[PDB]
Amino acid sequence: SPEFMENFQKVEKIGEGTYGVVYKARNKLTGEVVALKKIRTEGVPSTAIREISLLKELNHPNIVKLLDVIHTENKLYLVFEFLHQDLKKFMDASALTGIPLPLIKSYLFQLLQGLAFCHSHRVLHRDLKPQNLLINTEGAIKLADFGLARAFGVPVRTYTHEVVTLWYRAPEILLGCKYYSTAVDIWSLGCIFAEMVTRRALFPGDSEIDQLFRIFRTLGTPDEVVWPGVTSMPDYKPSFPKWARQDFSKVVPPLDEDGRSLLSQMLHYDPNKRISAKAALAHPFFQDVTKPVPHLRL
Ligand SMILES: O=S(=O)(O)c1cccc2cccc(Nc3ccccc3)c12
Ligand SMILES: O=S(=O)(O)c1cccc2cccc(Nc3ccccc3)c12
Ligand SMILES: O=S(=O)(O)c1cccc2cccc(Nc3ccccc3)c12
Repeated sequence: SPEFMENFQKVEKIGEGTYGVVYKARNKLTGEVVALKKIRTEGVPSTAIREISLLKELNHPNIVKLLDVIHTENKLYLVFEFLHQDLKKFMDASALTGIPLPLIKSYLFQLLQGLAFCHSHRVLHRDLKPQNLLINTEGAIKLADFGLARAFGVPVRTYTHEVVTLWYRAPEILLGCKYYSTAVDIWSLGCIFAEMVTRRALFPGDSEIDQLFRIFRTLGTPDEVVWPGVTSMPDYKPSFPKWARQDFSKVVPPLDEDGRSLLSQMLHYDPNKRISAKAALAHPFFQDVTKPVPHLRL
């Protein structure tokens, strides 16, 4: 202390965070491997600093641990605990068989615990996706690559106007809701739940309107009965096609009534009816939840 970038030997690139590249590095002084995320861009809004401070305050088993923050010439290096496996990579490695239900249950349960914690502390993730959910050898899964309400740094990814971060975006956001809620995270997680089960992304759209239509084609085009206020949302258009809701026996074939009940509550159109992370933890689907260790080729 202080830690200096020169104190770290870079080992290998681990991944591509939305706001910075992440490298596996070794602390030359302690031998401890860590994960370093470099963030590169002037001003930083007061609201920005406050949200970052709130996130930094969080200490939870299911949120990747930030160990230090090193400042150096317009650069910022976030020193995190080292992890190098994520749900996306894991699901792909397990594509020709799928993740075992016990592990699906465990991961979903843990993500809900992490989210419940964030939400009670006024913190939202806003950009949940398989790629940013890190897993370790002992079976934990952790939230990472948090999104941002107000910018200040630099977005290093590309997915933006592409075909990825949109796949998990809540409909209220796509329809132009200015003030959204913690419900947007539950929606993303519900999409991830379906994905772990079917082994395919639930709504892989390529544009905001395409994302909306894919959602509509599956859950039915929402109306005032199902979602009070929907027809007055900023970007709602009466010209939207009207699709009927599909049965979950078709949408997520492998799930039973308990799984379907939980998924339906996580994908409820109305944010005011969508299950909270806290309430989801008490859902019967998690009665037999355990903490299985994943089989990784590490
Ligand atoms: O609050 S810090 O712990 O530094 C921090 C931690 C993690 C991410 C950050 C992103 C942008 C600005 C920061 N703050 C900042 C403040 C002053 C100068 C330069 C950057 C961030
Ligand atoms: O960038 S984040 O995910 O926010 C991240 C945050 C904190 C620690 C990380 C450690 C290794 C890899 C990451 N990223 C990563 C990138 C691409 C794929 C999988 C993981 C880490
Ligand atoms: O990297 S993340 O995995 O999101 C992350 C994970 C855990 C704690 C964090 C604390 C402050 C900032 C982060 N990220 C961040 C980076 C750049 C801009 C704004 C926030 C934190």
